[PDB]
Order: sequence, then structure tokens, then C-alpha cells
Amino acid sequence: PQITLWQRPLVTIKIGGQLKEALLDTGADDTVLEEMSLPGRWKPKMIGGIGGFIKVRQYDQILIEICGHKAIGTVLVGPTPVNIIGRNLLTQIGCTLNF
Amino acid sequence: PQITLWQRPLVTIKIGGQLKEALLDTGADDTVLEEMSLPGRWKPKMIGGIGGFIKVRQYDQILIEICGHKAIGTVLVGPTPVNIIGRNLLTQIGCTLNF
Ligand SMILES: C[C@H]1CC[C@@H](O)[C@H]1NC(=O)[C@H](Cc1ccccc1)C[C@H](O)CN1CCN(C(=O)CCc2cccnc2)C[C@H]1C(=O)NC(C)(C)C
Repeated sequence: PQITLWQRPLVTIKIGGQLKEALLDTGADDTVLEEMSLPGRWKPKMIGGIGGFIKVRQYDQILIEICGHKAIGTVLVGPTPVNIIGRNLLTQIGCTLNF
Repeated sequence: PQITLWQRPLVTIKIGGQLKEALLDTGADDTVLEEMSLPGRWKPKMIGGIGGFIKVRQYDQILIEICGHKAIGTVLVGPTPVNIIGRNLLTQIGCTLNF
């Protein structure tokens, strides 16, 4: 797919059998999802955004399907404005910026 | 060019004669730059993201050169930790997301 940026690059992701909307974000190093229950243990992580830092819970080896493309990696869960798909998962699905 | 996401998508921009390094961010609706002096009248604006909201100065119709490509648009100036090139200018240089 080729996605133009006249609108927000929102896609549907499936995680835990649920469909959610997520923002393809090249300016995000990590993938940060809104509050939800993920399996296993979690480790602590502090991430800095535009307004400062927030504490998130990191889960490893989580399966997440982005537009029919399966990816397995680190997902952070916390008080985020929207579900964000960062570079860690963007590289797994073969996403690039072109101009 | 084609830019991979293994590393942060940083590019050189020229604004007001000054050369700066900025991030090509598809998740950003706007373009926000670190504190600097731009000519003209500005308007106070409040923008938010991870960590909360920050107060910025809104300058309209500013010309920026992103890798030679010229683009005109609104640029917000404020306490951002990284210079961000958002969707408002990314569209002007024909930037697209592919996978
Ligand atoms: C993802 C994080 C993990 C670690 C960092 O990588 C970090 N990345 C970022 O936060 C980067 C900036 C950064 C890069 C590198 C180092 C430090 C900081 C910004 C992000 O790509 C864009 N971001 C997405 C989520 N957003 C939304 O949904 C807004 C919705 C909304 C709703 C109602 C009212 N207002 C807003 C806010 C938006 C943002 O910040 N946009 C502006 C115009 C402010 C820049």
C-alpha cells in the first residue's frame, strides 16, 4: 500500500483477537498502546514525548497484525492519546518513507 | 529518496538561512521547531502529545527547504526536544508511506 499524508495515517490492527485503530508513526521509536490487558510479565519503561515523560508497561513478544501483516515485538501500554505503531514494528512490516 | 526506519528518519532542513536537522514524522499533524526567531506576527497555540501539552508560537506561511524541496506552511516554534516536520509540510514534498 502507498499511503498519502493528507489525512492521519490510521490503520486497523488486530491484537488479542480485537480490532483497533492505530496511527502509523515514523516519529515514534516505540509502539505505545492505550490501556489494555496483555499476557505475561511486564517491565517498567519511561518514554518521552512532546509534553514530557510518562511511565509505561512493556510487554515482549506480542503478536500484532497490521493491515494483514503479522509482526511480533515489544509493545508499551500507557496513557497515550491514540494507539501508536512505532519504528520497531514499522521495520518488521517493511514500511519506508518515499519522496 | 527512499528512507528506511531502522534509524530515526532525520533530514537536513533550511529555514531562515539556518540549516537544521529535523525528524520526518507521519504521526505529527503539525510542524514544531525548537525555540527560534521567525519574522512576522504569531499566535499562541497549545499542542499536545505524549506527556501532555506545550505552549507554542504559531507562524503562518513560512518557507522551508526539506532536502532541496521547497514547502510553505504553518510552523510552530516552542519547547520541543526535537525539530518535527509534520504532515502539513510532508504532503507538500510528496512524502508517502509504503509497505
Ligand atoms: C512515541 C513516543 C515514544 C518515544 C518517542 O519516540 C515518542 N515520540 C513522540 O512523541 C514524537 C516526538 C518525539 C520524537 C523523538 C523524541 C522525542 C519526541 C511525536 C509523535 O511522533 C507524534 N505524536 C503521536 C501521538 N499524538 C497524538 O495522537 C495527538 C492527539 C491529540 C488529541 C487531542 C489533542 N491533541 C493531540 C501526539 C503526536 C505529537 O506529538 N504531535 C505533535 C504535533 C505535538 C508533535
